[PDB]
Amino acid sequence: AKSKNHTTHNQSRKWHRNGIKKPRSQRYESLKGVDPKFLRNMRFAKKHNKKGLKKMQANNA
RNA sequence: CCGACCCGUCUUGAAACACGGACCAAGGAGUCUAACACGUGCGCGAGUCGGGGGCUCGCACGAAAGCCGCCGUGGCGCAAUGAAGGUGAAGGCCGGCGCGCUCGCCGGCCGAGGUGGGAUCCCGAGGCCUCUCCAGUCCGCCGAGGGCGCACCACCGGCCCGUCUCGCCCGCCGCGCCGGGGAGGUGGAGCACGAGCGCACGUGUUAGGACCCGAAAGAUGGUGAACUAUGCCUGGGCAGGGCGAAGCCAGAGGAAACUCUGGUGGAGGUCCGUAGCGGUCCUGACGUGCAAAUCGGUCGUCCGACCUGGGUAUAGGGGCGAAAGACUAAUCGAACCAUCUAGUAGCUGGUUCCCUCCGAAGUUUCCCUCAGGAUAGCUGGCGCUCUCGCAGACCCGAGCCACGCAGUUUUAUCCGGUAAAGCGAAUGAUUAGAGGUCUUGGGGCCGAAACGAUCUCAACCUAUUCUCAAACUUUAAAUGGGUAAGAAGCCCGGCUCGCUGGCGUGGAGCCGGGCGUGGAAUGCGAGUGCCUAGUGGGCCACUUUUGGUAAGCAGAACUGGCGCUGCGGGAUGAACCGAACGCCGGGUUAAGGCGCCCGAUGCCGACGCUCAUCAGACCCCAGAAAAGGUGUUGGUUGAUAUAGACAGCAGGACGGUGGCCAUGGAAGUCGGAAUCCGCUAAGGAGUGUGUAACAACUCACCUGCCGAAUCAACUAGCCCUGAAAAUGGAU
RNA sequence: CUACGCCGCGACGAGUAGGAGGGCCGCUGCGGUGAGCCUUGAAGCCUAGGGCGCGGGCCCGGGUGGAGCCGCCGCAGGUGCAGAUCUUGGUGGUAGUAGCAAAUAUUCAAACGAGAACUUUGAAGGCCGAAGUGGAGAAGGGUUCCAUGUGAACAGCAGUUGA
RNA sequence: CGGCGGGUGUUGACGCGAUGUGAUUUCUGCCCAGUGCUCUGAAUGUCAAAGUGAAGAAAUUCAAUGAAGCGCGGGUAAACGGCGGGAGUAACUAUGACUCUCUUAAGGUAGCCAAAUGCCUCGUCAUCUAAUUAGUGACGCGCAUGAAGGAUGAACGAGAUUCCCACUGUCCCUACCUACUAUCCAGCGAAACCACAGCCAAGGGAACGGGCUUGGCGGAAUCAGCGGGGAAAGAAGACCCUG
RNA sequence: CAGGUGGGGAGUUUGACUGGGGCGGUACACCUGUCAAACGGUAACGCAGGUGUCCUAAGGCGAGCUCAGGGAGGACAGAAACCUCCCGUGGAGCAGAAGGGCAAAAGCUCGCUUGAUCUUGAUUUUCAGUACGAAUACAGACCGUGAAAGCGGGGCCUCACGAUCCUUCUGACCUUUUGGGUUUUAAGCAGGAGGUGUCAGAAAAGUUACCACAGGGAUAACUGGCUUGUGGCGGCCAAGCGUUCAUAGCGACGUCGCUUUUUGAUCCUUCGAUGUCGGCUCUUCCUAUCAUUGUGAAGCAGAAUUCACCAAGCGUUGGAUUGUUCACCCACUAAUAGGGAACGUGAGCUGGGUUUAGACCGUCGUGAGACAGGUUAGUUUUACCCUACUGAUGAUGUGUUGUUGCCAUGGUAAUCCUGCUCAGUACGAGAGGAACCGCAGGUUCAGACAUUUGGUGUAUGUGCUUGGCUGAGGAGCCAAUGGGGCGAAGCUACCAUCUGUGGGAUUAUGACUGAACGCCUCUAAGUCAGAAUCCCGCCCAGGCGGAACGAUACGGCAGCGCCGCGGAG
RNA sequence: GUCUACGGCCAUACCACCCUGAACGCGCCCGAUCUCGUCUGAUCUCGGAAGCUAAGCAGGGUCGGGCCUGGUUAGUACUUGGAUGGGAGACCGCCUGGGAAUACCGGGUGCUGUAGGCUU
Ligand SMILES: [Mg+2]
Ligand SMILES: [Mg+2]
Ligand SMILES: [Mg+2]
Ligand SMILES: [Mg+2]
Ligand SMILES: [Mg+2]
Ligand SMILES: [Mg+2]
Ligand SMILES: [Mg+2]
Ligand SMILES: [Mg+2]
Ligand SMILES: [Mg+2]
Ligand SMILES: [Mg+2]
Ligand SMILES: [Mg+2]
Ligand SMILES: [Mg+2]
Ligand SMILES: [Mg+2]
Ligand SMILES: [Mg+2]
Ligand SMILES: [Mg+2]
Ligand SMILES: [Mg+2]
Ligand SMILES: [Mg+2]
Ligand SMILES: [Mg+2]
Ligand SMILES: [Mg+2]
Ligand SMILES: [Mg+2]
Ligand SMILES: [Mg+2]
Ligand SMILES: [Mg+2]
Ligand SMILES: [Mg+2]
Ligand SMILES: [Mg+2]
Ligand SMILES: [Mg+2]
Ligand SMILES: [Mg+2]
Ligand SMILES: [Mg+2]
Ligand SMILES: [Mg+2]
Ligand SMILES: [Mg+2]
Ligand SMILES: [Mg+2]
Ligand SMILES: [Mg+2]
Ligand SMILES: [Mg+2]
Ligand SMILES: [Mg+2]
Ligand SMILES: [Mg+2]
Ligand SMILES: [Mg+2]
Ligand SMILES: [Mg+2]
Ligand SMILES: [Mg+2]
Ligand SMILES: [Mg+2]
Ligand SMILES: [Mg+2]
Ligand SMILES: [Mg+2]
Ligand SMILES: [Mg+2]
Ligand SMILES: [Mg+2]
Ligand SMILES: [Mg+2]
Ligand SMILES: [Mg+2]
Ligand SMILES: [Mg+2]
Ligand SMILES: [Mg+2]
Ligand SMILES: [Mg+2]
Ligand SMILES: [Mg+2]
Ligand SMILES: [Mg+2]
Ligand SMILES: [Mg+2]
Ligand SMILES: [Mg+2]
Ligand SMILES: [Mg+2]
Ligand SMILES: [Mg+2]
Ligand SMILES: [Mg+2]
Ligand SMILES: [Mg+2]
Ligand SMILES: [Mg+2]
Ligand SMILES: [Mg+2]
Ligand SMILES: [Mg+2]
Ligand SMILES: [Mg+2]
Ligand SMILES: [Mg+2]
Ligand SMILES: [Mg+2]
Ligand SMILES: [Mg+2]
Ligand SMILES: [Mg+2]
Ligand SMILES: [Mg+2]
Ligand SMILES: [Mg+2]
Ligand SMILES: [Mg+2]
Ligand SMILES: [Mg+2]
Ligand SMILES: [Mg+2]
Ligand SMILES: [Mg+2]
Ligand SMILES: [Mg+2]
Ligand SMILES: [Mg+2]
Ligand SMILES: [Mg+2]
Ligand SMILES: [Mg+2]
Ligand SMILES: [Mg+2]
Ligand SMILES: [Mg+2]
Ligand SMILES: [Mg+2]
Ligand SMILES: [Mg+2]
Ligand SMILES: [Mg+2]
Ligand SMILES: [Mg+2]
Ligand SMILES: [Mg+2]
Ligand SMILES: [Mg+2]
Ligand SMILES: [Mg+2]
Ligand SMILES: [Mg+2]
Ligand SMILES: [Mg+2]
Ligand SMILES: [Mg+2]
Ligand SMILES: [Mg+2]
Ligand SMILES: [Mg+2]
Ligand SMILES: [Mg+2]
Ligand SMILES: [Mg+2]
Ligand SMILES: [Mg+2]
Ligand SMILES: [Mg+2]
Repeated sequence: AKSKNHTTHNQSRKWHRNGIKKPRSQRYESLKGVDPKFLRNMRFAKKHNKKGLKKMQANNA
């Protein structure tokens, strides 16, 4: 009739059998969720980043 | 000799007083079809596939195999997106004019962009050679650095379809409520130089009998009234007695009315009681029977609603019922037969060869969910992407030493409100005095009179005081949780922006360049994908912990274990202690032991404690408390004593005063208070016994004998009392 | 050096539910193959016989048997049993046991016969006691009726008797 | 199922059909609010299809009209059923003849009772006995009696109960006898049941062992009994829960 | 065809959790504090509570103020009316439960308003990292307020809520409406609403004792096990009672235990079944002893009684009522003690009760039906197996066989009362009133026995007798023992009769001597007495235990014993 | 050495009382025509400059309260890990590491940024 209601016994062992892996950190974290206004200006900056290539190459030279 | 409980099964737990199993032989349970998904093998490959048809002596095989190609119709793939109308996946650079106006017409190129990683490949300064050198003949190896970068991953851009917001243009045989564009967000199972198709095999899920066996039921169509129930037809049957209804006859008594008496008669759902029919009690017999309802005795009725044969009628959700849900062929709260039907089952039982490797869960969320599923977790299988190097034919390295990871520490840096602590800190609770001056405190001895007064109790205030808190708190641990400890870092410049803006401002992005002592310890090779079974009843122990008197109770946290696990020890034992396991030999241990059972103390083991007429004897653990002991052993504190202890024996133990008041006597001793002095060595105006009260004993106080240590109160070891249960018995 | 082979070094080995691999483990049938085996003896069965393998299992000897069978490479299954109050068949212990006890009752002699408690005849003693244990029918049975013969089985002992 | 089909019905209210109660005797009280049943529509509320009218191009929409039924209103309790409270009130208290009220409608009349109906209860009182949770009689604010069923009343009953006489082996308290068994023999010859089996104490253990541990111990093969055990057999518990 | 009626009939349903289920409750969807063990998470029908709403302002801005309370003043005015000053860290208020938060605030009073509006995404919370709900940060419009910075897309924060399908409304000069076109209609796209509270969301009343099936010891009713609140029985302290005096006998306030003979709590075993109350019968065990034996104490003069010790050997009864266990009464008694053994005991019985099916009453229910309410009637099966036990043969071994024996071991048995005498004695003022020895008998029990008395009697012994039968007499028989009187033997009855037993060590206890502790002391060493107990005797059986003794195989080849170390094996 | 305006940290800064304040400043102060608000020019707003440090403010003082920081409390309480340690239990001791809080007793009583003044 009545049964055990809840337990976390053995759960920690189950969690550590395959290890509790941290999230896979890597370069270039995603841009989703960032402020839309700042994001659209960043897109504009990237689009127009091509112009001034001659100036950048002359300065580098 | 040692070890050894009976297997299977469900179960937290089986040798179980849990179920199945007397024995043996043969049979006996995950199959086939279809549809999916993924993996693997094969062929072809932007294709692929003839499976349906046809052609080929119509045929032993051959119902096969071979071929078709204007039989590829068609299926699947090659294009997506939208409800739909419909629409429908190529960018980059280099130039001139419009204003190179976030840009329109073209040119000329290349043909899916870029960043960071990236196996492999390429170049490579410099090194390696011999009998030797100044000077080159040719190829092999190592090699710092640099380059092109597969697949794949992360990110940023771009393209297609839907849908919003904004805004300016363009096109025309239809100038329109027409058509087409652009920018910025956002929705898509998309594009971004295809990977599919067919066949085979495996695994998983599913629909089908669906691993095998199993309901109570439901439906369709039939067979039964030979038993019984009831109606009808036509037959048969029921000793002997008792009571004595109406009708009738006679006699008697009566003034009459009429009454009485004796016969006769033979009624009755009448009585006793055969046969018949039934079936009360013995709760008799029997109870694997004579019998799937019988037998013995005892019983009910026995002229009637009586018993009975045969013939008939009523048939299943129907009949029939003097009614019990009774009876309807040993079947009735819905007969029997066949079929649908191998009905369904979240439930029970079973489920067939060996070895090897890996190896669980009883938890999360949802469910008319609680004996079940889905889901995540735990498992297995298949891989794939990388890292370290592999070394020298034998021999022989010639600061600096892998991508990365972690149930760990260290170094910094945060987080917390438990334990503890606190209440002369807040909020609640709570004890006691003290000191104060006001009051709707009671009031308060003589004060109405100005309580002339000021004594007391309250409340209040002040400074203290005792005790507390899971749902209080100033303070505040231990254990714990997060982050960081570099090349994705640090530092220099430069470019872009429509965001931001006093500003060469801020911020973000991008492009070059330089920095390597690789910036704690320790250990370890990592990353990533697909498919996936079983499980989803748990239980136990230390510690924390809630409810409960408690529980071998119920409920949580942490870790470990049992389940799933054998072995050594605990005599015995799922969980305790040690330790985890291939088959063996030698050595040594753990926990635990070493009188004998029974391996080992058969040591000239050490020091003590302890006697029990219920001794004691080892984690869990299998039994005990308060309170006692002049049993004994230690210890603590105090006290006395050669100015003579303690104990024994022997002396004294006096006056006021028979002290005050209680009285009926209380003289030291029933009592209420007081609590002295003189003689002293000592004497209490009294320790108890005692008396009516006295008296008499005796103490507390001194003295004599005795000559050396003694007394008291505690304390904690072992032992004893406390300590009573049922078959005879358990270190 | 059967490269699906051979060799070397190091570490490791518990296991239910469950997953996977290997099987020169086993059964049946099909395509190949063994110039396979076999009446000078196949399958099957039995065996204090000899062995191999961790094991599933297998080979060989002896006996019996009397006509078919197996190895290897592939293929395909109605392919492996201790259980299911399993299905069918057979067999034990129980066990020479329970039992052959309702309705009073048999005895003597003889015959037949291998054989007599049970048959038949005779003599006794009893019972049913006319609402019968008597004599005849209906339903139902279907040859049980009646003679002769047999002594297998049946008549829960026997039988010379019998439905 | 169906036919103007069929049963009652070869019938006709002294008859068929449907109910309740249950001979005789004696009574059968109050309640029509509820639920039923039934009766008249009295304007009258609601109320389908069809039909009618309007709008519309039509589909369609709207409106009017209003069958039965329900609703409204009467009757009905030998229809189902129900028959409680509260306030005041008599010259001892106490009760309430009397007067009012509330829920609905009426408040349990006549009778009967610790009854086969009463919990408390083994009620209280009388009787019966030495002793009575029994019996009878009586009382009655009766948990929760009661009138087509109440209260009686002869006869009857394989109905339930109590007492008395007689009678007895029911008992004190058992014994003996008979028949058939059982028993033994000749013949014949099953079945149930069966993991293996079968001596105990304690321990631990699924918390009551035949097996295990520690002890006690253990001597072929059997016969007649016996009913302590085998948590004996018989049946997949019928109680309880779940599905 | 339409409407009404329609359990006459059909089909179906009649939640879940749950210290069994039902009744109760909601721990079923949520929120606060605690539990919770200082990150987060964490359970029980854990604790204290709350929720299914309310608000055009209680939403949004801005401005200005300060709240609760207290002190001191002021006509009525007082503890509370209003006015003024001062103190006032919030001790108030913020809609509600609680917690957090808040002072020129988030509170109060005003002014203006509608950001409680139109949109796309992201994120947090529960989480599977699904949804809903709620929430956070942005972005794009359109606004409100303020001088402005700013703030606002509901409420200071933590809760206040809801899928598919369907319906309804709103929006796009939107899409489709099937050969084309127009118009109604319908379908669609996007967003609100109508709701599932069992709150991830079926459309749902009972009863069954006439019942059924698949199961469950996952789960109750009876045993057992853990526990011991409750029940029962004890202990410690001693305020008091006891004329006096705590403790002869008691024991308040407290406090420590034991028992499993009560009742609970739990749910470990059993649901392919462990027969469930009581009585009857019978055995054994416990002691917490009612009586009896031996004792100690007293508020013990005697008698009677009370308390305690060793102690379970022995006994603990006959009846009325009731099914009863209990209970109560009558009567006897030495006493009429309490318990266990699967609440001992159903293949031992009985079946009164509970607890099937029939039936009546009362109450409940519309009804079927229900009722730890009453009443009545209601099938009690099997042993032949194994062991246990009771008896009965046997078996091992001594060469065979017999007689006579011993005793290991096991069992074990006696009990209680009355009368006389002691003795009208001790004691006592008196009334009353014992005991030891001895004697005579009983009760219960045991073991026998049959002379006597009684019972039986099928000696089928002998008379009598009924009905029938053999022709009658005589003699008999049949009637399941025809009936009846008397009856031998045998068996048998407290229904007759006989018999029933000694010692030892000791317990409790009282003592001796005697230290410890120059005293005392039953104790420490050493001694004594001492009992229904214990052991043995007497009595019953006689070991896989012995002893002594006897006889030990032919009238025929036939066996055996002793002697020999005699031999060969 | 100070002040003013705006501040940062937010008591070492707060609170109670007393003393001192030169120069600027900050204030008190005067008034209501305008701006603007009131029951009230008290507040708010505005226009001023006779007087004053009386107050605010600043500095100082108090065996001051508080606050801040040390000591003591105390290696105490508590606690990680361990034992076949003790005890009938309740609980306690030890090993291994960590380690508080009152009461009581000391010291301290704002630091500072920007901009602008005064102080011989
Ligand atoms: Mg569970
Ligand atoms: Mg099972
Ligand atoms: Mg279980
Ligand atoms: Mg088992
Ligand atoms: Mg058991
Ligand atoms: Mg079972
Ligand atoms: Mg069986
Ligand atoms: Mg079987
Ligand atoms: Mg072909
Ligand atoms: Mg085509
Ligand atoms: Mg790349
Ligand atoms: Mg992208
Ligand atoms: Mg799948
Ligand atoms: Mg099947
Ligand atoms: Mg159905
Ligand atoms: Mg018939
Ligand atoms: Mg008659
Ligand atoms: Mg009669
Ligand atoms: Mg019977
Ligand atoms: Mg019935
Ligand atoms: Mg079936
Ligand atoms: Mg649901
Ligand atoms: Mg199960
Ligand atoms: Mg907390
Ligand atoms: Mg605390
Ligand atoms: Mg406090
Ligand atoms: Mg638990
Ligand atoms: Mg398991
Ligand atoms: Mg494991
Ligand atoms: Mg193990
Ligand atoms: Mg062991
Ligand atoms: Mg042990
Ligand atoms: Mg070894
Ligand atoms: Mg040992
Ligand atoms: Mg040894
Ligand atoms: Mg003791
Ligand atoms: Mg293994
Ligand atoms: Mg098969
Ligand atoms: Mg087989
Ligand atoms: Mg078999
Ligand atoms: Mg026999
Ligand atoms: Mg017999
Ligand atoms: Mg006769
Ligand atoms: Mg005849
Ligand atoms: Mg014949
Ligand atoms: Mg025969
Ligand atoms: Mg009638
Ligand atoms: Mg009408
Ligand atoms: Mg009327
Ligand atoms: Mg009345
Ligand atoms: Mg009554
Ligand atoms: Mg009665
Ligand atoms: Mg009686
Ligand atoms: Mg009466
Ligand atoms: Mg009436
Ligand atoms: Mg035993
Ligand atoms: Mg079952
Ligand atoms: Mg069943
Ligand atoms: Mg129905
Ligand atoms: Mg924690
Ligand atoms: Mg926490
Ligand atoms: Mg404000
Ligand atoms: Mg906005
Ligand atoms: Mg739900
Ligand atoms: Mg259980
Ligand atoms: Mg108690
Ligand atoms: Mg007194
Ligand atoms: Mg449990
Ligand atoms: Mg049974
Ligand atoms: Mg069983
Ligand atoms: Mg039994
Ligand atoms: Mg005793
Ligand atoms: Mg019993
Ligand atoms: Mg029995
Ligand atoms: Mg029985
Ligand atoms: Mg009965
Ligand atoms: Mg009944
Ligand atoms: Mg009867
Ligand atoms: Mg026999
Ligand atoms: Mg003896
Ligand atoms: Mg005796
Ligand atoms: Mg005669
Ligand atoms: Mg004669
Ligand atoms: Mg005759
Ligand atoms: Mg006769
Ligand atoms: Mg006689
Ligand atoms: Mg006698
Ligand atoms: Mg003594
Ligand atoms: Mg002596
Ligand atoms: Mg100070
Ligand atoms: Mg420590």
